[PDB]
Amino acid sequence: GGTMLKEILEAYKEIARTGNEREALLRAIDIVRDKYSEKGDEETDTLLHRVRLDVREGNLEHAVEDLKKLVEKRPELKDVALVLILIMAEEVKKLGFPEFAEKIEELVEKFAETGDIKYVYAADIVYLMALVKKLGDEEFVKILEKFYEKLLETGDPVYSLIADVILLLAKLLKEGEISEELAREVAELLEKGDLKGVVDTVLLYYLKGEVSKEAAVAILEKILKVAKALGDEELIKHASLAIEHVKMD
Ligand SMILES: [Zn+2]
Ligand SMILES: [Zn+2]
Repeated sequence: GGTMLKEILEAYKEIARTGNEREALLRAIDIVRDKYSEKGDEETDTLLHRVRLDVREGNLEHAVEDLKKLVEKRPELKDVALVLILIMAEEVKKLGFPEFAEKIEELVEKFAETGDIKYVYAADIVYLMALVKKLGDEEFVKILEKFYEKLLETGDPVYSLIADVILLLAKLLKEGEISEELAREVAELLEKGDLKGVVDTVLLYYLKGEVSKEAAVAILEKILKVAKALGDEELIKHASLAIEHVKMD
């Protein structure tokens, strides 16, 4: 929390002064992995092995994915989160977006001289913007920006989950799954305040015969994940009933 985290960023900056932009990441991953190999944690050392291999090969997206999983299961880890944000910032610059890279860099700077996890989550949303900005959508970036602004003034770890749902909608809107109208309706429902009208809209579109049994369950499980970290038991039951109806019946 402000210590043992600023040294990692300082070393990253020294090894990035050259301009390699890839050996600094590997050195930071090494620094993190040494602190967790000296312990008796064999679940994190192997994960950092895989992450370093992915970064060295060039497949940083898999690294950000599995580091995201790690930081979600265990948010106590703060150097792992710092290296995750560094890899996110490095990957964003490869996608072709220089202003999102600047936003993530300032997020790293504010995370180093603090220790609050509320910035890490914010970085995720910025990262997601890049992804959403690459799939083609432009009207989905604004909702993500609104969530990003609302995270930096509330610090709720439940606003990145809605961004994950929006990313899922953007992904399905491209491949050939659920069409534009449902995407816009669900985005509008997730935007304002509704996580219960989303369930009803998905069910209504499923019964009317406009959504497959796989995309509907994907959206419903994402909504259940959002509703399991909000302290709601009148929406966990609703999501469970909807998943039961769509899945089997
Ligand atoms: Zn993996
Ligand atoms: Zn039925």
